[PDB]
Amino acid sequence: SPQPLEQIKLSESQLSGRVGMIEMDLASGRTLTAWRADERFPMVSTFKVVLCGAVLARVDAGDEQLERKIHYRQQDLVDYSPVSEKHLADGMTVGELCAAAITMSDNSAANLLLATVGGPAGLTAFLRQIGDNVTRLDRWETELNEALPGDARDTTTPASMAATLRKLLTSQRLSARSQRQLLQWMVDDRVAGPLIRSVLPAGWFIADKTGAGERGARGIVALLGPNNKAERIVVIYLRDTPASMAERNQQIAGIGAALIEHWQR
Ligand SMILES: OC[C@H]1O[C@H](O[C@H]2[C@H](O)[C@@H](O)[C@H](OCCCCCCC3CCCCC3)O[C@@H]2CO)[C@H](O)[C@@H](O)[C@@H]1O
Repeated sequence: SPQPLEQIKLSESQLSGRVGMIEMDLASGRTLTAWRADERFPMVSTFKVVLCGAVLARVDAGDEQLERKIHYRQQDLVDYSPVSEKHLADGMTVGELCAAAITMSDNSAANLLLATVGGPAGLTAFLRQIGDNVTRLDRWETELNEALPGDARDTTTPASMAATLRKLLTSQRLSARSQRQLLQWMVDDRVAGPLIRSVLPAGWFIADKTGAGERGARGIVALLGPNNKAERIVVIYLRDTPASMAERNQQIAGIGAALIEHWQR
């Protein structure tokens, strides 16, 4: 594999789309690689990690409990609800809803949680409270994946998202138990985690949340490192590419391969 920046460039050439990428030390926030890091990209399903950070912040303040059972109706369900469609009779706890949203990208689970934090506006207000003045959620699932060209709704930047995930996982804004829970939800991703592990060399840690939307939109927020440690946050977004989902996956994986082959920077 070429150097990380060279591979990122090669990925834009091949996809005919924009890639945005930050690689950041988790413990310190050192930025190692930055490409289009201040440009906007649709968050797609990656927003669900920030969503559950807002939920945890409410838990820490005594305004929410992960145990609290939420009951909902079939009319509340939106497209792709693999866990939530099973619990119309018995409901789901707030914590179960976060696990379904993060580890299965259950869309109805995400909307149920979004309601509890004040909707898209509430989540954006939370972002501002933690010092992210750029990321914005405007819509609910699944309209937030529309990724129209030039539309600022439902976007982040690679630098903002990386700084925000660092803040949620490590800055002690959340309690120790809350930080540990958000991390464990990412470790438990069933959508992409096992697949990523199957192609990672032995010894590499992965935790992640991925997303996809229209017009080629794709995202991953991840923790990655050798020696089974969550050494770095890696955020990669793609937008405005006509490429197959397989090719977008292959290009993201190629960026990961360049990081692995040239880790010591
Ligand atoms: O010398 C480094 C390594 O080089 C290869 O590993 C390859 C591996 O066989 C391939 O499967 C992977 O694909 C990359 C898979 C990455 C998966 C997605 C990464 C995510 C994670 C973080 C967010 C961005 C993307 O690349 C590595 C590095 O070339 C060898 O197979 C392995 O024995 C050796 O230890």
